Amino acid sequence: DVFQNKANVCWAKALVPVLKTAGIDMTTEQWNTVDYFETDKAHSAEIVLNQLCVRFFGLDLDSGLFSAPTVPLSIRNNHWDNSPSPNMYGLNKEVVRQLSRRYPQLPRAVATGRVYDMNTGTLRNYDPRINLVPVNRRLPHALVLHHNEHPQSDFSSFVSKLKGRTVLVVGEKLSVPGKMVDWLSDRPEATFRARLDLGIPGDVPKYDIIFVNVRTPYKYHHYQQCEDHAIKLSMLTKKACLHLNPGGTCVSIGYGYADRASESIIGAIARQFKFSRVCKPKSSLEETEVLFVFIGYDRKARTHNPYKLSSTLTNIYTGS
Ligand SMILES: *[C@@H](C(=O)N[C@H](C(=O)N1CCC[C@H]1C(=O)O)[C@@H](C)CC)[C@H](O)C(=O)NCCC
Repeated sequence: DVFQNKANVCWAKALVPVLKTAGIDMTTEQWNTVDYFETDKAHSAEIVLNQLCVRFFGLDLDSGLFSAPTVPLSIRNNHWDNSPSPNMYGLNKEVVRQLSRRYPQLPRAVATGRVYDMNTGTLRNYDPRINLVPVNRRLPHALVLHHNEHPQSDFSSFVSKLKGRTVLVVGEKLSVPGKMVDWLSDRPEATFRARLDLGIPGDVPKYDIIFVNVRTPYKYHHYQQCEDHAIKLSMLTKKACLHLNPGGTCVSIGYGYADRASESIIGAIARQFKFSRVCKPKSSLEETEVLFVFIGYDRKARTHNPYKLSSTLTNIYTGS
């Protein structure tokens, strides 16, 4: 009923019983504040739970707030449901007890599915603007002070100066002088036509260079833009590692890793490459936008020091 005229929102349907442990009842209109519900795209129930946890209670899942194993979130055949699996979530009321000393109204918030306003400590009706960052999370890098609405960046010049012969562009069409270009998009004039929300098709071949030319809209905060881009890093940028020639390069649009999922996904990708850096060329106008650059894919065993990329991201976003 709240899911009327939606083909791909099973993640939201599977979340209903998890959210109900914290008294939450999402209306269609409230669901519509999640971008991928509004545009009806496939998603991670887990990332959306973390997004909703922050908006409602001002805390992300590393708070332990939904760490009670009450309701399963299970993915069978690209379909999220509540079928038994050892991946279970639900309001953890011992954590609510621990948190209540610092946050007195929080127990009532999670009992009645109301927003705990981390500024006032008072209860509000659902509004995605009230809690913009998780207060429990120590951000690995600085976020931009101000954001502006700029035209889309043109990365044609940056990709043309990368080393390699065969490019796969994923998302928005990109011209690359001097290289062989295949194009992955849901546009019908694409070399490979597919839904990008289901990820890189397994049957896509291997390349020297993969460029993820996929953007995510800014709405409320750098933190929001980042967590909304997290599923694209997972479905496109991470899967690109299966589509690379040995020593190949993956470059991806991104917004840092303000959220836990982005930080984990970026760290998992980085271990597959000899070199990992964050670049912001002159072409990149939108202030939150960076390029993640992964060079020398070799599927070796290697340790990743996140402080390297975090340092670079802090410099870029603070203008240091
Ligand atoms: C999963 C998805 O949306 N699956 C659909 C589904 O079961 N729906 C549509 C919306 C409510 C629910 C229902 O009516 O029971 C199914 C009909 C599509 C074949 C979605 O594709 C997803 O997020 N996959 C996981 C992404 C990795």
